Amino acid sequence: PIKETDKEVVLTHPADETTSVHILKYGATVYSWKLKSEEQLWLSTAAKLDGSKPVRGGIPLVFPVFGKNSTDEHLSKLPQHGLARNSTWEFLGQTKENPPTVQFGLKPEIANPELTKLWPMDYLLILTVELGSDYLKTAIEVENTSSSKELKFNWLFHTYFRIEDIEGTMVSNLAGMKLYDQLLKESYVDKHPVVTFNQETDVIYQNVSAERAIQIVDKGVQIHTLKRYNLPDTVVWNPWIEKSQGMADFEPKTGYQQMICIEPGHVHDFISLAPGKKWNAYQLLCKE
Ligand SMILES: O=P(O)(O)OC[C@H]1O[C@@H](O)[C@H](O)[C@@H](O)[C@@H]1O
Repeated sequence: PIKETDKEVVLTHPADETTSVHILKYGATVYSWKLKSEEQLWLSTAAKLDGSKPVRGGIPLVFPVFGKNSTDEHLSKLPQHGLARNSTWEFLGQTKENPPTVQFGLKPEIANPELTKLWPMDYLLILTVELGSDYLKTAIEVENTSSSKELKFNWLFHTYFRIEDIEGTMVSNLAGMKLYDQLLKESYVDKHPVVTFNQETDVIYQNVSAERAIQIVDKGVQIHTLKRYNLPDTVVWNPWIEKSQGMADFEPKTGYQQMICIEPGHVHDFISLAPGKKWNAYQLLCKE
């Protein structure tokens, strides 16, 4: 079933109503995904769900710029990670009962007014969210609705996976890939056979295809699998102690121990869309 309220849309799977996903209209932000009652995503207990600022947790949507830009006249005006996660999207309706599937839309006319004035480019976004019995698929389509101007953008899903304990966690299938380390400010190949975590981590992997599933492992158990289409980059991030402490909307302060962000995106360069052209991609979360 699919239920709409003033602030959100909630999907429950017909075969098992304890499998569910909650999507805030603000940012079209998935903030909970339960699989047979078990929460899959990390959400700060102090996250704002009231539209006052981006949600600290779940799956914030990053568009049209990942990070902070300092090279483009207009993109450099936007705050870190763009304006999609700061704007209230329109609920376009349900498209299927089983698996429950819904769509959300964004265009400048309904987006964050302040930020739209800073980056007055035309676009149409449609997010499709499909709740399977054992997966969550979040798909995006971007259309350049301008008749004359090229549309230049990044897209990323800022996925906060819930885990039991970060220091026991490893991430597989990234061995041998090139990354840019945003902390050390250098690029290098990951020569570790798995990724482990004992400090702040903020890295951007390049060249991951639809064929490479990334797995999150704890106690020899594969607790999450991330698949994607058309998102060649993967950001891996954990704020660790100090940064967690400095984020007012991040609670509990030990909460970095129960999350890892593994964020599929197109962020290494900008996508350029000619007038009337479209681009699409998705992230697919599951368990193998
Ligand atoms: O705090 P935000 O804007 O949600 O971004 C989360 C993190 O995003 C990363 O891309 C940045 O490198 C970090 O510095 C930042 O803390």
